Amino acid sequence: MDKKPLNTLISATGLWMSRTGTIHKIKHHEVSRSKIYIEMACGDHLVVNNSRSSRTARALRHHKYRKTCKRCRVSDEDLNKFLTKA
RNA sequence: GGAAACCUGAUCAUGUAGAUCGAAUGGACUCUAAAUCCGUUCAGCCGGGUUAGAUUCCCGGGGUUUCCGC
Ligand SMILES: [Zn+2]
Repeated sequence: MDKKPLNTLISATGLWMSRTGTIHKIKHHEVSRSKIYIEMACGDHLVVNNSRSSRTARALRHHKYRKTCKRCRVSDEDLNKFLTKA
């Protein structure tokens, strides 16, 4: 499993995973320089580094999650898309 | 010029989903206050190796500190 920058990982899945292991659905994301600006379906906005070595990058290279965000309304199809990356 | 240690909100830790703090935000409560609490969110400086799996081990870059040297 090659270690790519975070924007590649969310570009492939369309999903975000928070520090609590919660999956959110990405509504918008945009890169600027080394930052990513992200807007979830549930309304949360966040600004992170576009690192290939971050904690959330490690989570997105793996296939586990603790819970899905209710307000994001993640479909079983998208969740399954995340679980079967390989 | 050379050696060692460490790494970007803070302190610490770390091969099988790191932690605590702090901050942003929503709510509860409240008197549409303060205080308090709860939910949500925020991480590995960069570029590679190795690995089933790495912020974590190895190499390199950059930076900081300490130490050695014309
Ligand atoms: Zn959400």
